[PDB]
Amino acid sequence: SGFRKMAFPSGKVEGCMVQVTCGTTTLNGLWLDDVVYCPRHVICTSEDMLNPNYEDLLIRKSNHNFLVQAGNVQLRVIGHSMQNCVLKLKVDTANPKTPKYKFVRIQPGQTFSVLACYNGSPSGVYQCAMRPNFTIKGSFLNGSCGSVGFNIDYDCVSFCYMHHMELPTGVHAGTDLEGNFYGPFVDRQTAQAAGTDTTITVNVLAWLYAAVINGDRWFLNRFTTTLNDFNLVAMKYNYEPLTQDHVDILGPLSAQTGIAVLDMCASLKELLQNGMNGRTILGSALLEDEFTPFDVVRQCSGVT
Amino acid sequence: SGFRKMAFPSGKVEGCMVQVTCGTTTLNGLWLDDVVYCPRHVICTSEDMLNPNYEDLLIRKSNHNFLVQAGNVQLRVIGHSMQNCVLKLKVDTANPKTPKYKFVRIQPGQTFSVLACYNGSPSGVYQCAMRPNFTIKGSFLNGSCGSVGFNIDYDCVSFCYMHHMELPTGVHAGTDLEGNFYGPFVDRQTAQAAGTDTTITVNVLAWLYAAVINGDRWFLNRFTTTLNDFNLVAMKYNYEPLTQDHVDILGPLSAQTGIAVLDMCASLKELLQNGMNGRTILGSALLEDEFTPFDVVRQCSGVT
Ligand SMILES: O=C(Nc1nncn1C1CC1)[C@@H]1CCOc2ccccc21
Ligand SMILES: O=C(Nc1nncn1C1CC1)[C@@H]1CCOc2ccccc21
Repeated sequence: SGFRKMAFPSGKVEGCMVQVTCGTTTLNGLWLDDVVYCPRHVICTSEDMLNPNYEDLLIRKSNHNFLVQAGNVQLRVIGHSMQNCVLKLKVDTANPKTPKYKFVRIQPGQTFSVLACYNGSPSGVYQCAMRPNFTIKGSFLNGSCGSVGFNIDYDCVSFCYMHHMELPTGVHAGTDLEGNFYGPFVDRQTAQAAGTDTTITVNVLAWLYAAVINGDRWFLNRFTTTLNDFNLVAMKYNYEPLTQDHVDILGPLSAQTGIAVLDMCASLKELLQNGMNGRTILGSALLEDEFTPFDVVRQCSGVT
Repeated sequence: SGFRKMAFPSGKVEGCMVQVTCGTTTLNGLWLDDVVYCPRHVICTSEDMLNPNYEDLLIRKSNHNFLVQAGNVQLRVIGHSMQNCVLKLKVDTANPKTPKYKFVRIQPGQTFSVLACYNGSPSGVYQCAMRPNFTIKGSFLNGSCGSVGFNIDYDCVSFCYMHHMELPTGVHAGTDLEGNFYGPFVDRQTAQAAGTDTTITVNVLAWLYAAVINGDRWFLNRFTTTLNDFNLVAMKYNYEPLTQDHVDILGPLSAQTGIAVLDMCASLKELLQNGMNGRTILGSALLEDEFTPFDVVRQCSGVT
């Protein structure tokens, strides 16, 4: 037993990280097959970032201007193109360590692991969630751009995020592996404020089920509620509305614990209205929302 | 910016995980060079666990009784020995993926990454701290024994923990890689209760410095304190006493932020006495103690 904020094993993704340098700018690239993917802002000077015309800035770059280093060896760039906000650098060597992979665009509320990298080298791995305002709360310093977010289904890595930037509020923004930003963010040094960071209700409920499975049961009460009544309280507390689709997704956890989804909603409603009173749930003093129902089942069943 | 509970990249350790089976029992082993290390309780039936005589149970086991599988290939066991609570299985093939490594015994308060495994296969990675009562609060189900804890210094993995058991309270116990348990725990299905789980003061202070570096400054106050005054409050709150050695260790973080260590102690003293008042620090509603001062510097500087 025990329940931790767990990231996927990062080995398969470490095998893909390379360093990409264009002029004075060094960031990370993701090498899969014979393509290296990286944020297109690698072509910018800090001055260009204020109002960059990427097509125009790219005209001044040739294949030999993109320096790609995998470990201590240089890769030969034989082609380059821009797809949305990412560059795809075609190299002459397929990555021998390329795992089975997919490029997926995730929905808000979905979690993933980030392998934070600097100069093509992994520094650490942590678990993130795509927030309902399409930001992530990561740990990214200068040089971390191009680090990726992913999930793993046994031996297939599904890449869902590439890090591009930090907003003035300290929250993070990035793209899927097709270069499309999550949310309304743009790769420009301009005023960009994030919307409301609501709490991912279905994930909190999943985590309350993990707490029950792992023996923390003090918050269970004698009440029930309805989706409509629960959502009135969820609205007041800046929680995402709970839908019948979320109820269906929590079905397996409801079955495992014998606690009906709406009874768990009533427990959550009381926790919102009354607070924790100085108590903790799975070592947390706040309601955790960065575990999906699938993450809870995965961790509680020991999937590899 | 941003500060996350980050684990080390796990690739180097994934390359070492194997499955070990003895009779009906399957757990994990750590394959380094031509030796596979695993918990000695792999030789026990659930019945033997109540009062096992490991030397006697081991007499009934031969090299061919230890089935070691690395991926989908079987390893040949050419020797076996017991060192404290671990078995060392000599195999005929050195692990080709053996990283540079050390075996270290850590002190309470030190953190490490755990690569949770089942049947020699990695399921996830998370960050732990050796608690002051020599337990860890992990996420370990049946089959996870033999999963290891480690730290990495660039390319050298220092293995510090091997998982052996779960106490009736749901907390975890294990050994260093020489097979010596942390704390007073024994590998026997008997009443073993953990002592007081005090809070690792030096780690909380390090995390308050990370909060200041990452822009969360509301808790900074106009006060200072002394080590003796602070420790009177630390004692009342079940916090570890702060020593001049801890003050020295926090020196670099004090320098980076310009906040004297004793002023940060005074901020912590007020947080203990007054609570958070519904506010958060780095997204937490409790004072986090599973980041060492070295972890804070490492993460805030982007070490790879
Ligand atoms: O935010 C950036 N880098 C970054 N992403 N996460 C952390 N970091 C560094 C800690 C800042 C850079 C800085 C200059 O302005 C822009 C504009 C657009 C895209 C990227 C950037
Ligand atoms: O605790 C154990 N296994 C375990 N370690 N973490 C999680 N788990 C399983 C979730 C229980 C086993 C169970 C039988 O009794 C003993 C006695 C000594 C050593 C190991 C064990």
